[PDB]
Amino acid sequence: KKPRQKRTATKAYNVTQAFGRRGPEQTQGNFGDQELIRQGTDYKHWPQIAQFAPSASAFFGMSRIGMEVTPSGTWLTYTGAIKLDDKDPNFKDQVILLNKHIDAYKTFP
Amino acid sequence: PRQKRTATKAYNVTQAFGRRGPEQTQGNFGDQELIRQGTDYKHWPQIAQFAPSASAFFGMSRIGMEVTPSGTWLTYTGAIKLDDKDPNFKDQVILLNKHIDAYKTFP
Ligand SMILES: Nc1nc2c(ncn2[C@@H]2O[C@H](COP(=O)(O)O)[C@@H](O)[C@H]2O)c(=O)[nH]1
Ligand SMILES: Nc1nc2c(ncn2[C@@H]2O[C@H](COP(=O)(O)O)[C@@H](O)[C@H]2O)c(=O)[nH]1
Ligand SMILES: [Cl-]
Ligand SMILES: [Cl-]
Ligand SMILES: [Cl-]
Ligand SMILES: [K+]
Ligand SMILES: [K+]
Ligand SMILES: [K+]
Ligand SMILES: [K+]
Ligand SMILES: [K+]
Repeated sequence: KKPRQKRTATKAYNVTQAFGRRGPEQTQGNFGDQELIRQGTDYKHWPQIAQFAPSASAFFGMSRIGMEVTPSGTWLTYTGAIKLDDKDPNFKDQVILLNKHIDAYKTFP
Repeated sequence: PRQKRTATKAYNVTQAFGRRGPEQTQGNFGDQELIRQGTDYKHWPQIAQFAPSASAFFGMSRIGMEVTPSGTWLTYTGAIKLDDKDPNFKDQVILLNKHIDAYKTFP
């Protein structure tokens, strides 16, 4: 299997198979409701979320990058913020869609 | 949008993503040569090897939303573990460390 950062989740190799379970810890992802976790890029509204992911150039250009070492190895750390356009005609739906998936695991039944 | 921009010799890292610096939403990555070249940089493929796919970006990161006087911001934090079994591991560690906070050494 490809290095983690190059994995593409789909129904056949889903979000928790490729990127681990959702949770509150620093090395855990917190994004994705039950539908997105199970479907990955097969998720119907996936393109509306992917529009906000950065290109390789923007990931290294916009982010604060670091290099940390832990008992498990060497990690490339990254942090940043992407400004949405609150004048985009779909701004209201984009906010609803992102929030729907942000910390969705906290209310899984 | 800014997150889909591609920096090149004609539209460099500073023009596309702002000057490097120490602040929280300020990019700190790139020596003068990478800032000048962007994706045209001699070792750009070795750097792009660490950039996440859209799926890994939303799968690995801690995503949030912050609404302030400047707008609505999608925040992100995470860490990508290097594979110490990758034959390029030594070069990857040296290359990343070279460009992290390189701006501190020049105007
Ligand atoms: N750091 C950062 N600045 C941004 C982003 N989007 C827009 N800006 C800033 O927003 C300001 C207003 O310009 P505009 O948004 O109309 O292009 C600019 O000075 C620009 O740098 C973003 O995602 N990140
Ligand atoms: N959160 C996180 N865990 C990772 C990453 N790469 C590997 N791991 C985890 O690190 C452990 C060691 O696996 P290895 O990749 O060294 O065979 C496993 O628990 C694996 O899931 C990564 O980029 N992020
Ligand atoms: Cl561009
Ligand atoms: Cl190269
Ligand atoms: Cl060098
Ligand atoms: K989970
Ligand atoms: K790119
Ligand atoms: K460290
Ligand atoms: K939408
Ligand atoms: K993808």
